[PDB]
Amino acid sequence: FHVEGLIAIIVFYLLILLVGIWAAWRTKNSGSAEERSEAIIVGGRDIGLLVGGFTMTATWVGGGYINGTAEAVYVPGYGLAWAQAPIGYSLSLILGGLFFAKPMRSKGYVTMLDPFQQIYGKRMGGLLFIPALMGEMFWAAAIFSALGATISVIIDVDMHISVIISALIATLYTLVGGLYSVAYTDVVQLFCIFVGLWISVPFALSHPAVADIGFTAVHAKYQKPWLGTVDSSEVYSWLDSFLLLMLGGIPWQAYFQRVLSSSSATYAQVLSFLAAFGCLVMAIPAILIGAIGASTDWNQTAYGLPDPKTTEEADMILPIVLQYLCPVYISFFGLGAVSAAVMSSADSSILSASSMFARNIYQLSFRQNASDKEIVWVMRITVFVFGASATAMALLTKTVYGLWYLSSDLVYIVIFPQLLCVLFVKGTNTYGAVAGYVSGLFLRITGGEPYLYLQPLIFYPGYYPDDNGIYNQKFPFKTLAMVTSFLTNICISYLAKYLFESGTLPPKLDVFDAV
Amino acid sequence: FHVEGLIAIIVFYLLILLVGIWAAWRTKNSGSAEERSEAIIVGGRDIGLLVGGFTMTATWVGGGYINGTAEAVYVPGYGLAWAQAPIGYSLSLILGGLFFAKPMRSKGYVTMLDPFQQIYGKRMGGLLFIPALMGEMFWAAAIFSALGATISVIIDVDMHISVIISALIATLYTLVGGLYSVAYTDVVQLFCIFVGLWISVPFALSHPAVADIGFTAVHAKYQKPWLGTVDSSEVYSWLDSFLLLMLGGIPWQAYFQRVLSSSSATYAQVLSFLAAFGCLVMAIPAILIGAIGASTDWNQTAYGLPDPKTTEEADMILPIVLQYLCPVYISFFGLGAVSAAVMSSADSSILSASSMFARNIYQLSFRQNASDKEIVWVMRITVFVFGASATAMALLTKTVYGLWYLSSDLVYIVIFPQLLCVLFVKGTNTYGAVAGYVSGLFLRITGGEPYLYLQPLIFYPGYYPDDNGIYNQKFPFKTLAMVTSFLTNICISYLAKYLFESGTLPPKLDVFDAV
Ligand SMILES: CCCCCCCCCCC(CCCCCCCCCC)(CO[C@@H]1O[C@H](CO)[C@@H](O[C@H]2O[C@H](CO)[C@@H](O)[C@H](O)[C@H]2O)[C@H](O)[C@H]1O)CO[C@@H]1O[C@H](CO)[C@@H](O[C@H]2O[C@H](CO)[C@@H](O)[C@H](O)[C@H]2O)[C@H](O)[C@H]1O
Ligand SMILES: CCCCCCCCCCC(CCCCCCCCCC)(CO[C@@H]1O[C@H](CO)[C@@H](O[C@H]2O[C@H](CO)[C@@H](O)[C@H](O)[C@H]2O)[C@H](O)[C@H]1O)CO[C@@H]1O[C@H](CO)[C@@H](O[C@H]2O[C@H](CO)[C@@H](O)[C@H](O)[C@H]2O)[C@H](O)[C@H]1O
Ligand SMILES: *[C@@H]1O[C@H](CO)[C@@H](O[C@@H]2O[C@H](CO)[C@@H](O[C@@H]3O[C@H](CO)[C@@H](O)[C@H](O)[C@@H]3O)[C@H](O)[C@H]2NC(C)=O)[C@H](O)[C@H]1NC(C)=O
Ligand SMILES: *[C@@H]1O[C@H](CO)[C@@H](O[C@@H]2O[C@H](CO)[C@@H](O[C@@H]3O[C@H](CO)[C@@H](O)[C@H](O)[C@@H]3O)[C@H](O)[C@H]2NC(C)=O)[C@H](O)[C@H]1NC(C)=O
Ligand SMILES: CC(C)CCC[C@@H](C)[C@H]1CC[C@H]2[C@@H]3CC=C4C[C@@H](OC(=O)CCC(=O)O)CC[C@]4(C)[C@H]3CC[C@]12C
Ligand SMILES: CC(C)CCC[C@@H](C)[C@H]1CC[C@H]2[C@@H]3CC=C4C[C@@H](OC(=O)CCC(=O)O)CC[C@]4(C)[C@H]3CC[C@]12C
Ligand SMILES: C[N+]1(C)CCO[C@@](O)(c2ccc(-c3ccc([C@@]4(O)C[N+](C)(C)CCO4)cc3)cc2)C1
Ligand SMILES: C[N+]1(C)CCO[C@@](O)(c2ccc(-c3ccc([C@@]4(O)C[N+](C)(C)CCO4)cc3)cc2)C1
Repeated sequence: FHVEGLIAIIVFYLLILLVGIWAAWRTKNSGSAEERSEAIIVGGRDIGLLVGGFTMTATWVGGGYINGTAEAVYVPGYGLAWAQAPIGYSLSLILGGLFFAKPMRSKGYVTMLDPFQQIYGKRMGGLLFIPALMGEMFWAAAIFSALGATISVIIDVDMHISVIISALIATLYTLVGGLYSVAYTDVVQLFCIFVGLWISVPFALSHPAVADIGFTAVHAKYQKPWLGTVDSSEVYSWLDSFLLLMLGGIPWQAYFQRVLSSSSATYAQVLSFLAAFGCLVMAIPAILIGAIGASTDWNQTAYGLPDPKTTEEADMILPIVLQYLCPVYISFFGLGAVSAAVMSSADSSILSASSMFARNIYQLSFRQNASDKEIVWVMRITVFVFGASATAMALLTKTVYGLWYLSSDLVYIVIFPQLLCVLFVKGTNTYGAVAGYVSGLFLRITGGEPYLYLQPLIFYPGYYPDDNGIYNQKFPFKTLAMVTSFLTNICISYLAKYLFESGTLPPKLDVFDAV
Repeated sequence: FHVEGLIAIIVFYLLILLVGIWAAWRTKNSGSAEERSEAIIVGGRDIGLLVGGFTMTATWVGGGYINGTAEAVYVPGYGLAWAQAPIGYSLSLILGGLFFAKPMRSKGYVTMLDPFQQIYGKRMGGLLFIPALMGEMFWAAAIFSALGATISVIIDVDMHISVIISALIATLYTLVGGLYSVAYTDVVQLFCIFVGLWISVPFALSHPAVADIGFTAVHAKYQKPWLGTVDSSEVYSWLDSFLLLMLGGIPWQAYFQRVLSSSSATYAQVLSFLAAFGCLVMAIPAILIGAIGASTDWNQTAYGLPDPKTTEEADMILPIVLQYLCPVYISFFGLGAVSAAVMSSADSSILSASSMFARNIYQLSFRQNASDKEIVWVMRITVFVFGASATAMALLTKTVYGLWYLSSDLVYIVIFPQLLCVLFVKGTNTYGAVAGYVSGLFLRITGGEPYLYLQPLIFYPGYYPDDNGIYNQKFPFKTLAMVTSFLTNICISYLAKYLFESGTLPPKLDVFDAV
């Protein structure tokens, strides 16, 4: 059982819990006494540059970002060219810092939905809250499932117990404390994941069993080369994936909660670049470990004859190299690193979802008149209930990954064009917003779901048949949908504004405010 | 001749020159119009945290810090344990940030010597200026010589031409601009050295000729192991070297010019830690390259049979691996990295020396009444003349390295105890300062000079005979001298204060101000 590993894990958990408790103690004079909700939600709009950069780049890298890259590098047929997580995340952060998040700090805003609830109606603000909430919960569930799998592989510990303990730790953090506590925990977690991941590269590379990883990047050894060039017949799919990972990670409440906490705007502008650099630095060891796993031969290690690819467990290729190609005291460090990244991403996501709901649904839509104590108690109970819901989804269900992918898709397709319209273009009244949202949502769900083999419905050129024969798509409908939403929103909003201006349609049926 | 390399070098030089010119253009409204000297010297006391950290950690790493570490790792009999540059620099920065540089920013100060000229007399302020000036010039000369050797090895270019061009570039930077221009150049130079050094590690490691670098760390292959454990009979020397590199890099005008430019004190406090982290990150590839050079066999590479150790050119072990174990387009990148680090350290040192002199010797000691234009012209001519002097010393002399070591020693032994006394303890009048400085200086020069085989004079236990038979020392006299200076300064200052207080010695002979 290696009781030393369990003791180290529990004392590390207690140490980060003590850090969170100290942060909660420190967070007692943030602002005056009648803005407790706003204070706990946005940290009092006062953090340092380094602390913000560290907490944000710890938020983005959360274990799934490591495992997906490692698996994509390792699994034959994907290669390195199909592991678009590093470049996608880095360029998404760079684009966000360049274009967005400067106006967000320019105005006095609390969450992502505040501009939306200000421009459109309260109904529209409550309606756009569903996709982002679903995406954040699904992401947290997937991250928790990945952590459970890693724990179960590393030590003979039940997945349920590990995920329950880690999630309870996350709720005990983000319930007793808010943004301050979560950022102070993420600062330590960043260093934990760095010292864990970057220290296991020389250990694995110098293994006698492993071959020359440079020879396999252009030649074949035990399998197809791990570089993985993309064929010309699938360039559209690669561009679609790049666009999704480039423009679908920017309209996330985790990003906007951290930008709307710096004392100024240039602080957040350079925070984005620091986060991108940290994301690249974190992605490098994952790529290296994936390459090591791809360019090594089993039947000489403690694993045995059947490779991970045949046994269909390549989703956890990282904690398999970290276990069978490194000593025990390096394996425990890497497990701690993965757990710390998972905890950081999970707590950040759950706090962002709670911050979105317990304000933009409760005090601006349902109870416009409520005491600060009531709202803070709603805050504290909402963090717990949403964490419990994410835990139940992660533990009692097995289709979490595909649902998470679909939820991220939906978040991108819905929020990003609407965020672009509300932040950059003028006009963009709710009359066109409803039509754009409906069109994008229905076009995406009719675009085809190939993971859960649910329904292809509308056929697009390419007609790719999977194992079940369900027709898969090739056209970039995942981004055609976003562009369709953008143009239809602009056109319909301007048409409504022009028709109202000319008086051709009677103002009697003006349901919303566009006169 | 590889004209592509020369073209790349000259266009890189022109690019950084354009960056410096743009910085000089930007630095035109720093403060009001009657503080031109103070503005050009301390950057207007307004820089960002990231810019300050980057410029400072680029200042510390300057090519010599790389070559010395690589040579110490490579040369047999030294090993890794005797390469105390990384830990020494990092802990010096950490100690500085913790203890010093908070009071420096607390008071309104311009250079290191301002507290000294304020507490002691103008004569004492002018007297302590000599050692730091000599140390900075000697360091710049050594760095320039190292760059010349690297250029001469990489390309068939005369050393004189390369050092002249690089030094002229440095003067053209720090003459047209001050702290702002030097920091804006160092920011780009940091990224240049990073992308140069850290990109040549996988290229050299994957060489067919090189052996397993992990096997040679505890075993012997072609030579003694490159780890290099320190014998128990030389522990005192190791502790002496560690103390020198730990407490002798803190009282340097390069450090205090960069701390006395941030808008606050916590900015500099965390700037020190950022600099230490950057220094460690820069030191890692140097250690790796030294290990690669130590654990590789010639007679299979383009070099030939005689190893660098036998030919006695191990001082440039880094640009030898970078040349014969990497392709041409990686060798040029590494050469650019080394040149950028050299330029950063040289320009920082020359600007610090000019800032010290042209203020604390000229406007507070000689011409108390002078126009701002006169002082700025003195600034601009002093930068050029000191750069030319450093260039002449680096080019026309061959004993630069040992003189630089002795100058750093002297700077440590003299400044650091006096800085400690003036910054921390009370009393410490000039009456004891004179005695402490004289005692430390004479004790150090009588402690023995083993490099230039000049004079051992006073014998200390150990009686180590070198090739010439000159007795070398073992006792930690290099730190005994500093502790002797500290205690004698404290004791003599307090004795003078007590004697003045009691009236036992008549106040007629009170030369200085201690009544
Ligand atoms: C500046 C930055 C880089 C610095 C380091 C550069 C060099 C890296 C060296 C890597 C290194 C140390 C680990 C990393 C330390 C440094 C971490 C630094 C982190 C921070 C940067 C890898 O050695 C490690 O341990 C095992 C070897 O010991 C090896 O395999 C083992 O464990 C697997 C898992 O449990 C598992 O499959 C199985 O048990 C093994 O297969 C592991 O895969 C490996 O991780 C080198 O160790 C060298 O490897 C030698 C065999 O080549 C090894 O045996 C040699 O000596 C023996 C007598 O001592 C002698 O009897 C042997 O005959 C001789 O061969 C020695 O240990 C050592 O000489
Ligand atoms: C992080 C940013 C930087 C990344 C840089 C990545 C590229 C680095 C260079 C690529 C590289 C490292 C791979 C590293 C993997 C991990 C990378 C990612 C890590 C981070 C995620 C692998 O290159 C592989 O090496 C093979 C040999 O092992 C070689 O030949 C194989 O395929 C052939 C058909 O193509 C086939 O005919 C052949 O039979 C195969 O054997 C191929 O080039 C290739 O397969 C090293 O190769 C570089 O070039 C030379 C060999 O080409 C190598 O030696 C040569 O040049 C010396 C100097 O001039 C000089 O002595 C000699 O001319 C010669 O000895 C260099 O020393 C090395 O530097
Ligand atoms: C992959 O794993 C297989 C496991 O079967 C390795 O097979 C090895 O084959 C050699 C050659 O026959 C065996 O050596 C001799 O085997 C006999 C039994 O037939 C034994 O009595 C002798 O004492 C001697 O060991 C070897 O045992 C066998 N390995 C094992 C574990 O039994 C094979 O080499 C591996 N590598 C590949 C296929 O690349
Ligand atoms: C270190 O360098 C020496 C260079 O002399 C290497 O010596 C090599 O020795 C082999 C074995 O004799 C030579 O192979 C044969 O040499 C004869 C000449 O005696 C030649 O006519 C044959 O065609 C064949 O090449 C080899 O040439 C020779 N190397 C050279 C460059 O001449 C030695 O192997 C190297 N490595 C060590 C000592 O570990
Ligand atoms: C996260 C990714 C998208 C960006 C950061 C990593 C890349 C900059 C690295 C990762 C792996 C590297 C590759 C690994 C191996 C090789 C083979 C190497 O050798 C050959 O192709 C054979 C000919 C030769 O040796 O020159 C050339 C560099 C290349 C393509 C490397 C180019 C740079 C790559 C793509
Ligand atoms: C700049 C320095 C002072 C600090 C940063 C680098 C060190 C943390 C690294 C550099 C080289 C490393 C060493 C390189 C090789 C080895 C051999 C390695 O294997 C053995 O000693 C044999 C037994 C075994 O394999 O466990 C153990 C780790 C060790 C000492 C490493 C320990 C960590 C070291 C000292
Ligand atoms: C080939 N697979 C293994 C199957 C699915 O396609 C993939 O290429 C893929 C595509 C997108 C993702 C993805 C993951 C997370 C997110 C996310 O919502 C998560 N964050 C919010 C954490 C940051 C980025 O946005 C978006 C896209 C993951 C895997 C990976
Ligand atoms: C064994 N050798 C090769 C011979 C001399 O002893 C060494 O260990 C050694 C000792 C100290 C140094 C040293 C170099 C620079 C400095 C410096 O003045 C330079 N900076 C101001 C740049 C930072 C540190 O302080 C101090 C000590 C260099 C080499 C190296």
